[PDB]
Amino acid sequence: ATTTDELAFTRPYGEQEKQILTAEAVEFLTELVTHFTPQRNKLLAARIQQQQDIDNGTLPDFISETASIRDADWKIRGIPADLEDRRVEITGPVERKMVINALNANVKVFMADFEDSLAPDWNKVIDGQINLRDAVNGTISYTNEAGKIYQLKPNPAVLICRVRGLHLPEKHVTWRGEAIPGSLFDFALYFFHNYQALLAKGSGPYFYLPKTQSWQEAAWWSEVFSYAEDRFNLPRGTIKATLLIETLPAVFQMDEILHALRDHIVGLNCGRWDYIFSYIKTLKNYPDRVLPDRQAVTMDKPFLNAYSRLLIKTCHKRGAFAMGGMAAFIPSKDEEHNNQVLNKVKADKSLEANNGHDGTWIAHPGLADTAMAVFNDILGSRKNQLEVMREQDAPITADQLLAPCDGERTEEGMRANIRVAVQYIEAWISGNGCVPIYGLMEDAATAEISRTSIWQWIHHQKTLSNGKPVTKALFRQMLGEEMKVIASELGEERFSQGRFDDAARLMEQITTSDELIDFLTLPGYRLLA
Ligand SMILES: [Mg+2]
Ligand SMILES: [Mg+2]
Ligand SMILES: [Mg+2]
Repeated sequence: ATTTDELAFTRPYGEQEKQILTAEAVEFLTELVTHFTPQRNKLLAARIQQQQDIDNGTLPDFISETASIRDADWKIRGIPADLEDRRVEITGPVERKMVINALNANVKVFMADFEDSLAPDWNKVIDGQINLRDAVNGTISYTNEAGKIYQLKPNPAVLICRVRGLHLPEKHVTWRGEAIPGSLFDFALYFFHNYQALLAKGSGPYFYLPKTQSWQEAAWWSEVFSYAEDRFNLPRGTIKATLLIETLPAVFQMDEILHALRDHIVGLNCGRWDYIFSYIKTLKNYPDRVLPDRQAVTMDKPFLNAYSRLLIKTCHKRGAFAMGGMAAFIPSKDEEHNNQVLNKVKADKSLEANNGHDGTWIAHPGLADTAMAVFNDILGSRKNQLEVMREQDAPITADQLLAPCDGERTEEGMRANIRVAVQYIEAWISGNGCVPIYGLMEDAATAEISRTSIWQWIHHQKTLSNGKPVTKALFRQMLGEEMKVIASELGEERFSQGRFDDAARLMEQITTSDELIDFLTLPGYRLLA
């Protein structure tokens, strides 16, 4: 095999590739790939070993050797002016109309997503980069078939780019015969095309980093960012990242993550679905760590409330933001029909604000004014809650963070998990990873927790609350039955013309396997061109 330091591209270039994959952009991407891919692969190997140690009976806990970091005073390098107020952020796909609508919403920040809300088709990833460049430059516009034009209002929301996680390949670009990291592809191109214009207008190149498991992964990101800064003669800490704590391993390393990325990091985030998905994956071999219906595993449960409070305390100790989670409801256009949903949003966001979160997430612009009002009321004239130290909280321990919550494993819950996961997967394999299902805007994490919970019940031979043993056979029977329910709900035309056969097959494959696969997106990606 050759010692090549060049990339290969599997797709022929059209107009879009000529815009994004310029000679200079590809030279920069190539440098990042050759400099950082070997270490990325070693990090993925380290994950395998850490998980083996947990499987073999040693539960996660804080790191003893780094006690000196945790018990010293220090803060992050800094937060730029336009990231000092992030009370509401909207998340969404990098599709052109969606980008315009999100930037125009009454929010502080739009997180444009190449990760869980994107089915990463090559054309969609390239189009996404084209759209974000046009958005940064202020020119992005879209005219629909009815002749309505969509353009940016004055003073759009601040833009932040979420990259693919460390496990994901970008299969259309290879180095030494192997797919390059999608993380590097997404980072390199958004950074390269936009850093100059972002900085000139008083903003900067900002990223969201998903699914981190360790401080060493954060250190890798800081090396990538420092390389990019140095390459274009930017001061250290020009690139700013917000990092989701949405894996169980990461909740024990938040302070070390903040330290390893201290030049670049400006906040951490709580979430629900990726985190409990990870809880199950991480504790997959523990018979006493079986979670009940994921629908019942709510943020107020002791282990999740401990996670929230620890994240807030840790972030604020270091002068970093502590972001709350997602309200994914799709409200009616008629306000008279939204009372129940908006009351739920108000209750949930009030809980977060009262706990000390600096901001929170929505998926739909119709929730912006409600979410903003909750934070406006509790913040008063404050921009954020960085001064909320939670010093009165007792220590939070691993036992508390690991304690499975009360609840039932129900047939209704299991069937609902099947319907939601299958409908998500059907949309994803058709190219849409941000999917309205039963009034919620769902991303991949919803399908992940749904299939992983069922896997856990099968693996540990658990009964449902009605006494039925959960088995592969029971799941297969229920799958067939719920496919008929989906068909009735959507109608013959939508169902027959859809990709539900293929979605059910993938769901069956990922749920009934003896081994718990890490991510459904890996086998799913094989179905994309
Ligand atoms: Mg070099
Ligand atoms: Mg450094
Ligand atoms: Mg997530």
